Amino acid sequence: HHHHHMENFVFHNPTKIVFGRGTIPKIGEEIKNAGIRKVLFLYGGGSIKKNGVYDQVVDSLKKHGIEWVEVSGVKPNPVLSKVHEAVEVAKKEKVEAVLGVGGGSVVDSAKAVAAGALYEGDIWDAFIGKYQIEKALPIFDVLTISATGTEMNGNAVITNEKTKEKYGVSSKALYPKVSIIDPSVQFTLPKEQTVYGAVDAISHILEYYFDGSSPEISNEIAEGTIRTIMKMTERLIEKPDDYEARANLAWSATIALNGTMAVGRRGGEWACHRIEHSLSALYDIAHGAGLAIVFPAWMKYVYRKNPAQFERFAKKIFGFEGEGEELILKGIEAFKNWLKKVGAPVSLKDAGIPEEDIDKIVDNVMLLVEKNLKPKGASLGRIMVLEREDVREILKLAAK
Amino acid sequence: HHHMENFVFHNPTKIVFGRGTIPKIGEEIKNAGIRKVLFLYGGGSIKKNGVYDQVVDSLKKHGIEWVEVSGVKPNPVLSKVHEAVEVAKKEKVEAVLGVGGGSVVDSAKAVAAGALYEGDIWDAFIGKYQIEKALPIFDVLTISATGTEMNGNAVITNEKTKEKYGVSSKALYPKVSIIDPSVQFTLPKEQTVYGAVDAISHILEYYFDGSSPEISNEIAEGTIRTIMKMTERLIEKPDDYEARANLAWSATIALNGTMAVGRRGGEWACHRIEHSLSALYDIAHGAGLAIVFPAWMKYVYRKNPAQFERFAKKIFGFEGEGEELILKGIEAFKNWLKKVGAPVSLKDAGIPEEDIDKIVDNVMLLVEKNLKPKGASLGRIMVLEREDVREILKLAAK
Ligand SMILES: NC(=O)c1ccc[n+]([C@@H]2O[C@H](COP(=O)([O-])OP(=O)(O)OC[C@H]3O[C@@H](n4cnc5c(N)ncnc54)[C@H](OP(=O)(O)O)[C@@H]3O)[C@@H](O)[C@H]2O)c1
Ligand SMILES: NC(=O)c1ccc[n+]([C@@H]2O[C@H](COP(=O)([O-])OP(=O)(O)OC[C@H]3O[C@@H](n4cnc5c(N)ncnc54)[C@H](OP(=O)(O)O)[C@@H]3O)[C@@H](O)[C@H]2O)c1
Ligand SMILES: [Fe+3]
Ligand SMILES: [Fe+3]
Repeated sequence: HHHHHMENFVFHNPTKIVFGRGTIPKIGEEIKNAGIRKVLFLYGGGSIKKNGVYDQVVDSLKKHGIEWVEVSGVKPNPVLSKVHEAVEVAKKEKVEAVLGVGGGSVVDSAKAVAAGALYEGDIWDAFIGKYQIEKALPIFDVLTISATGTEMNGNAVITNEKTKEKYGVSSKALYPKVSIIDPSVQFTLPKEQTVYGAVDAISHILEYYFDGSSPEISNEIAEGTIRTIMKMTERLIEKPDDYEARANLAWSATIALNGTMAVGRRGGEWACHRIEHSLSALYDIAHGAGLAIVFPAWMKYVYRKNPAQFERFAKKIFGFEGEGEELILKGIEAFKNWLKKVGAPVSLKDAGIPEEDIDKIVDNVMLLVEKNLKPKGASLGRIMVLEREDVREILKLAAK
Repeated sequence: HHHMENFVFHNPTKIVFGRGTIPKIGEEIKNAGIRKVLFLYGGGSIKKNGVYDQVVDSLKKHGIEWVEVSGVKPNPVLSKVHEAVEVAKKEKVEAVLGVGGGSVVDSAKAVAAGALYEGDIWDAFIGKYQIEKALPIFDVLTISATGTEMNGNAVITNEKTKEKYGVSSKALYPKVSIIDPSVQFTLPKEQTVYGAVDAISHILEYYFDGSSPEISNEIAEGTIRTIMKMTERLIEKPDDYEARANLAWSATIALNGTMAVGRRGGEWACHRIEHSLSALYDIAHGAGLAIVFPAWMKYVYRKNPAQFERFAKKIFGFEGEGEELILKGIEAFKNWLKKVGAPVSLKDAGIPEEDIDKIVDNVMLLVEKNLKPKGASLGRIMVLEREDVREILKLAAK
């Protein structure tokens, strides 16, 4: 048998990363050197003004002769109305690029605005298979929360509040030109956000790790990165201004979804993520919080379809020795327990979502499959494609 | 400590990897807007193993016109680069397509630069010209070792001066590199092994540079352990595709920037000493590293003891502490290299101990002519003087 095949792949990631303390003043230099004179400066709720990130950025833009217009108020699960608002500004002000300053919600919004600025229609079309994004304005970002790896990929997730649809799109045109990551600006993050961001980065790795593939080099890199994220999370809970922890976690989040973990694999599973979108769409919970609930339940539901990799998970992430269903369940339980330790919800009840809502959540998941996945030939899950009834059982596993 | 150093990461090269991918070469060239290329290659292995025919068929299919220059040598020489630069210019090629190993891809990089330079491209290797622009470079890689397929480096030997020098430039990053690991099945065992030693050595030049960030250590250690496992498999079964594929990607990430993140720029003493061995005796790059690296480790470990402890625990699974552990790990590394057939002394390579002073002279020249113009020095956790280089070579002699 041949369960460790390294799949054919194409790898291409042109994004420039500028990383470390004191790097944010380079943002104006990067934009100037990229030949850009006028940007839309997009941001969230003004944590960036409060922590001095805004003044570092503005001082750099002013120093390097960059003109800008601001749009603020991007929300943590970003919404389409705000993208619409910003697209109108970008078009009316003739901006040459979009500069997102904030967390994943801002950088995803920046991508969606960069695409929409070059599209005649409603950019929501791209999230429901009615428009393939081939071109976008250049995107620059100053990242202030490490979680999603959006700073170094072509993905964006937006919620249409009108329809309660939280959907993703992926395009080469949405890779940032330059992303600046100063991990020290993360010292002020709430503990819960730090942890949710770690859970997200781990989950991105696991979506690939569990896709049925098992190349040796990819397993090694995945495992090393998971172990690093876990260690750093624990440090950050105790000491939120531990720079090396922030820095290690930041880069691990970046590589989790920059193409690194995809190499040699089968494209990833993505069932947990797509299920979680419906929780965030319906309840506005943190992405990472939803994943802490769904992932362990999914793992318990599916492991017989990929047992050797669940055994390797137990051995390589947690150091257990053994074989079979016992070892598999030991590893899944340790994962659930670690999530609980660091304070993440591991049930719907932990998050205040009642059991009697399950069927409503399942309806939302199924709509996502029809409207977001089917148009691009995607399906829910890979090692096991999940039908309505499978989604219901997983949520019932995660209910209490 | 375990500080994660500030860094800039940028690697725009596209990789197309796997079985049956070489037919994409003409498509990639076409899609890049290019019609006429210089097809550069080595000593003829590609004509005996089907690669030449795959490339030519793809170029024909996609309307790509080409001129050829062959004869690139395993330690590539400046005279052949000169020949190819003249053909490039005379024939108005729009890109350079290197099909072969690292010697060929490095030569393609040098030719792509020299094609746009009025002078002798050797200037770039001695600090007299800054390569800011070069023709587009494409490559079909047939041996995994150097990672040249996904970086901006090139090393060329000026035969007239016995100087084997490196250059790095953003302009030398390939546009597209195609890696079909299955074409490596025909490699002699020695070349497979020298390739693996070079990949491991790239990782270690970063691993031992004084820095020790957790994420960078983990990625390095997992990559080295994989290379070692796959090398052993390939010595027994050269047509083990998964072993070739895993080794291929490991060698790519070893020097594409992945190992540099959060570190201090790398040590590079072993590489730069080795270049003198290859300049003077024409030995394989990786063979020389097998000789120099263990000696260098034995010489310098007191300057970075904690990382040498970690090397022993993480690569070999040894337990304990301090110098006993450090020495166990270094000896295990040397013995592994010996096990897989690499030379681990100058004697193993047919190099006389009496020649150490002539080798040292060449190393010192490299320092004056290649390193100092670019503000670089021989070593980092210990800068190496003439005497230190001599002591390292003595430790490597037998
Ligand atoms: N594109 C992708 O690769 C991808 C993949 C998976 C998930 N996602 C998406 O990304 C979004 C999640 O983004 P995220 O996890 O990065 O977090 P986020 O939603 O952007 O931010 C969460 C919270 O953190 C705060 N914050 C950010 N930086 C801070 C700082 N340094 N100090 C103190 N507070 C700070 C924000 O407040 P302020 O507004 O005041 O700054 C906000 O309330 C979700 O919509 C998810 O679906 C994208
Ligand atoms: N740029 C960088 O990142 C960097 C870094 C370190 C070292 N280097 C340099 O790279 C060079 C070494 O390159 P390399 O290790 O890749 O080896 P190479 O010198 O390009 O090739 C070594 C031998 O392998 C043969 N060969 C290649 N592919 C084959 C195949 N698939 N089947 C059978 N034989 C095959 C060649 O024969 P044919 O000629 O007949 O094809 C040649 O004799 C040195 O000059 C070294 O200094 C570069
Ligand atoms: Fe996510
Ligand atoms: Fe090398």
